[PDB]
Amino acid sequence: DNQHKKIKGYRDLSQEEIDMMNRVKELGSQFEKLIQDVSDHLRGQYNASLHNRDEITRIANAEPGRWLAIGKTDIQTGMMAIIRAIAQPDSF
Amino acid sequence: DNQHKKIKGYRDLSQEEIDMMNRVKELGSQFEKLIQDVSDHLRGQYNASLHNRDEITRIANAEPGRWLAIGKTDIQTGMMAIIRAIAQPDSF
Amino acid sequence: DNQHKKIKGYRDLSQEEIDMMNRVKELGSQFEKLIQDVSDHLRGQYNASLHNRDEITRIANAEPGRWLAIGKTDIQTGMMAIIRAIAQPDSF
Amino acid sequence: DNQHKKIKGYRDLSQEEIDMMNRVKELGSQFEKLIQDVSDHLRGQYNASLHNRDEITRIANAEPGRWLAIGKTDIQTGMMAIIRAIAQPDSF
Amino acid sequence: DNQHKKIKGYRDLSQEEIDMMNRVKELGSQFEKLIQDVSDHLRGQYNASLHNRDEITRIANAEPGRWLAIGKTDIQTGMMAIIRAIAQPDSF
Amino acid sequence: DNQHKKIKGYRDLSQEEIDMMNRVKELGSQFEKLIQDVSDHLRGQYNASLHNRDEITRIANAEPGRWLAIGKTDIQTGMMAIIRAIAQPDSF
Ligand SMILES: Nc1ncnc2c1ncn2[C@@H]1O[C@@H]2COP(=O)(O)O[C@H]3[C@@H](O)[C@H](n4cnc5c(N)ncnc54)O[C@@H]3COP(=O)(O)O[C@H]2[C@H]1O
Ligand SMILES: Nc1ncnc2c1ncn2[C@@H]1O[C@@H]2COP(=O)(O)O[C@H]3[C@@H](O)[C@H](n4cnc5c(N)ncnc54)O[C@@H]3COP(=O)(O)O[C@H]2[C@H]1O
Ligand SMILES: Nc1ncnc2c1ncn2[C@@H]1O[C@@H]2COP(=O)(O)O[C@H]3[C@@H](O)[C@H](n4cnc5c(N)ncnc54)O[C@@H]3COP(=O)(O)O[C@H]2[C@H]1O
Repeated sequence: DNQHKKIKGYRDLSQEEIDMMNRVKELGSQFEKLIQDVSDHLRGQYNASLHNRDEITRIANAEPGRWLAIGKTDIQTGMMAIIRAIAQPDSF
Repeated sequence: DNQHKKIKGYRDLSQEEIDMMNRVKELGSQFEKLIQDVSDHLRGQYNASLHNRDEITRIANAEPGRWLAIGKTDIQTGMMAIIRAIAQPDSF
Repeated sequence: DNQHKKIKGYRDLSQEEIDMMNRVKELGSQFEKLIQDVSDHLRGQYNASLHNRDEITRIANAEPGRWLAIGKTDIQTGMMAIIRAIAQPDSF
Repeated sequence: DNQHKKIKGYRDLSQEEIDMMNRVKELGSQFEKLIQDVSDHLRGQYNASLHNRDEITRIANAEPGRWLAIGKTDIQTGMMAIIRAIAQPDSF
Repeated sequence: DNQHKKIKGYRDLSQEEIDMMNRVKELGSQFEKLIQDVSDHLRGQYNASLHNRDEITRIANAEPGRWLAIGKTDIQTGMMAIIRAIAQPDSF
Repeated sequence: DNQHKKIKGYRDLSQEEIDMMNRVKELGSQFEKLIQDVSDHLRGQYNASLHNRDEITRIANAEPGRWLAIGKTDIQTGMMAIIRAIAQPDSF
C-alpha cells in the first residue's frame, strides 16, 4: 500500500503526470506491435530463402535480428528516459 | 537519379520493405509529437514555479529537459536500428 | 493514493523487491558523490592551469567535463535497467 | 616496463589521479556484488515459480536477465567514461 | 526506381554528400577488418590457453568477446549518426 | 613509474596487445579527421545558406551538429570497448 513512499526519490504524481506517462507507455505498446511485425517479416524472409546459399549468407551478414533487438532496446530506454522527464525522481 | 546505387552497401528495396520503413518513420512522428507535448509541459511547470525557490531547485535537480533529450535520442536511434533490420545494408 | 495501480505495466512489489531497488538507488547516491568530487577536481585543475596556454589547450582537447557527463548518464541508465530487472513491469 | 609510454594518447598520472580512478573501480566492484545478488534473486524467483505457467510466462515476458545485462553494461561503460574524465588521454 | 522519393524524410543528395557518406562507410569497412583481426586474436588466445584452468577463468571473467561485440555495435551506430549528420533527413 | 601496477584490474600487456590497441587508436585518429571534415562541411553549408529562411530552418530541424556529436561519442566508446576486449582488465 502506497509503495511509492517507500522507494527512494519517488514522489506523489498528479493525474496529469500519470496520464502523460501512460501516453508514453501506450505509444510504446504500438512500437512493440510494429517490432513483432518486423520479426515476423524476418522469419518469413529467412524461410522463403531456405536452400538459397547466397541469400541466406546475405541475411546472415546483415544480422537483421540483432539490429531489431538493438532497436527494441533503444525504444524501451527512450521511453524510460521520457517517463523520467515527466515523473522527476528526487534522487540520483 | 537512382542515388542508392551510388552509396556503398545500399540495395534495391521492395515495396513491402519501403512500407515497413515508412511505418517506423510515421510511428516516430507520433513520438515526436508526444515529446513536444512533454516539453510544453516542462515549460509550463517551470513558469508556474517562478519565484518558488524550493520547487525551482527541485526541477533543476531533476534535470527533466536533459532526460527528455536523452529519450528523444534513444527513440530516434531505435528507429534507425529497426529500419536497418528491414533494409539490411550490404556493408559494415 | 496507490498510484501504481493507475500506471500501465506497474505491479505490487514485495518488501524484498523494494529493498533491492533502494540498494541500487543508495549505491547510485554514492556514485553521485564520487562524480561531484571528480567535477571539483576538474574545476581545480582548470583554475590552477589559468594562463598556461598549452595545459589549457590539453584540457580542452581532452574534454573531461563531457566525458564526466557521459559517465553520469551511463551510471543513471544502468541503475534504471537494474531496477527494471528487479521490478519487472508488465508492459513494453 | 613503463608500458603507458608505448600506448598512443596515454600520459603520466599523478598519485591523486590514480587514487580517483581506483575509487571509481572500487565503487564498481560494489556494483558488481549488487548485480550478482540481483541475479541470484532472479534464479531463485524462477526456481520457486517452476510449473506455474502464468508466472513463468510473466517472468519470460519481463526479460529480467536481459535488463540486468543491459544495466551491467551501462554501469561498466559509465565507469570507463568517468575514468577517462580523470585520466584525460591525449588522443581521439 | 528513385526509391528515395518514396521514403519519408529522405531527400535528393548532392555528389559531395554521397562522397562523404561513402568515406564514412569505407572507414567503417577498415574497422570491420580490425574487429575481425581482434576476434581471431581472441580465438587463438583461448586455444593456446586450453587446459590452463586459471587462464581460461581469467579470459571468461574478462568477457572479451562481449566487449568486442559492444565495440562493434558502437562503431556501427556512430557511423550511422555521422551519415545522418551528412544526409539530414526531413523527418523525426 | 610502472603506474599500471597501481591501478586496480590492469595487467602487464604483451607487445602484440599494445600493437593492437595502437591500431585501434590510429584508426580512431582517422575517424577524428573525417569528423572534422564533416563539421567543416556543416559550417560551410550553414554559411552559404545565410538569409535563406527555408534552408536555415531545414538545417536547424535536421540538427546535423548534434548528430555529428552523437556519432563522435559512439565511435570513441566503441574504440574503448574494443581496447578493453584486447587488454582485458581483471576487475569489474
Ligand atoms: N536502400 C537501402 N539499402 C540498405 N540499407 C538501407 C537502405 N536505406 C537505408 N538502409 C539502412 O537503414 C539504416 C537506417 O536508416 P534511417 O533512415 O533510419 O537513418 C538514415 C537517415 O536518417 C539518413 N539518410 C540516409 N539516406 C538519406 C537521404 N537520402 N536523405 C536523407 N537522410 C538520409 O542517414 C541515416 C543513417 O544511414 P545509414 O546508411 O548509416 O543506416 C541506414 C542503412 O543501414
Ligand atoms: N512516482 C515516481 N516519482 C518519481 N520518479 C518516478 C516515479 N515513477 C517513476 N519515476 C521515474 O521514471 C523512471 C522510468 O520509469 P519506467 O516506468 O519507464 O521504468 C521503470 C519500470 O520499468 C520499473 N518499475 C518501477 N516501478 C515498478 C513497479 N511498481 N512495477 C513494475 N515495474 C516497475 O523500473 C524502471 C526503472 O525505474 P527507475 O526508478 O530506475 O526510473 C524511473 C524513475 O526515475
Ligand atoms: N595513463 C592514461 N593516460 C590517459 N588516459 C588514460 C590512461 N589510462 C586510462 N586512460 C583513459 O581511461 C579510459 C578508460 O579506462 P578504463 O580502465 O575504464 O577502461 C580501460 C580498461 O578496461 C582497458 N585497459 C587499458 N589498459 C589496460 C591494462 N593495462 N590492463 C587491462 N585492461 C586495460 O581498456 C579500457 C579502455 O581503454 P581506453 O584507452 O580506450 O580508454 C581509457 C583511456 O581513455
